[PDB]
Amino acid sequence: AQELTAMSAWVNQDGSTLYINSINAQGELTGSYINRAAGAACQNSPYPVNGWVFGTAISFSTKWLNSVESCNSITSWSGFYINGQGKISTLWQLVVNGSSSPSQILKGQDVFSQT
Amino acid sequence: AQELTAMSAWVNQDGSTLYINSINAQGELTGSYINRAAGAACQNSPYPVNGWVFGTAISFSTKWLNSVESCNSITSWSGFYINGQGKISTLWQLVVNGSSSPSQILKGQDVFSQT
Ligand SMILES: O=C(O)CCCC[C@@H]1SC[C@@H]2NC(=O)N[C@@H]21
Ligand SMILES: O=C(O)CCCC[C@@H]1SC[C@@H]2NC(=O)N[C@@H]21
Repeated sequence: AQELTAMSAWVNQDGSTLYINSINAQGELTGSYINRAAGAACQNSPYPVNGWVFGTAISFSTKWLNSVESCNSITSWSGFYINGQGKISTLWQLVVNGSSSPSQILKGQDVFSQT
Repeated sequence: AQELTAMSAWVNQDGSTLYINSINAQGELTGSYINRAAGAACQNSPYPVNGWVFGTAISFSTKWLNSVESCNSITSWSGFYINGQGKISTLWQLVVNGSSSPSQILKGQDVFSQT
């Protein structure tokens, strides 16, 4: 099973990839995200990711701005690792610049499998 | 009104403080969090924070490990800035190491005011 390690790649049910680049001694995470969810904006280019790992708990977040496309928004995922196949089961929140109410924060669920 | 700037402090309804230390040119955030919610664990000591800012959108997350106390968990906040008083209205998710179901991810709402 792939575990939560530096240079690990994870794909969700919609085909999006999280790449974890580094996890430091304190568990701080860097990486990048490529969105491929059918019909979504900001697809097919890398967006920087930061976050934390604590054992099997993981959080990661991306700002949807790069040289290719801006979605004026930020997603945060909270989740946990489960295993002979590694997966990360998450809940996510997406907040958009210019929001007026927490009711406008989109929520969903993503399950990522090792690759 | 205090706005989303480096070296800004924000207090929620439960008395916890977010301190934003830096926001870089790309909007990546560093800071620290001190929890003071009545009855909570990991109170009264600083926990490192990372995250993103995009205009008025903000995400930030902390791993609850420091030299004083470990809570084996990570919180992520997603929210937005509103204003003559600055506030950040957020939804948060708390995930614990060793979780087996997304139903175990605690959710809540925090509203932070400038100080
Ligand atoms: O629409 C936006 O504001 C930017 C793209 C958001 C894509 C989201 S993030 C949560 C979910 N998981 C994915 O892999 N894609 C969508
Ligand atoms: O119990 C834990 O696992 C660690 C402390 C969690 C404190 C939470 S984070 C969400 C909410 N906002 C606060 O200021 N404190 C609680």
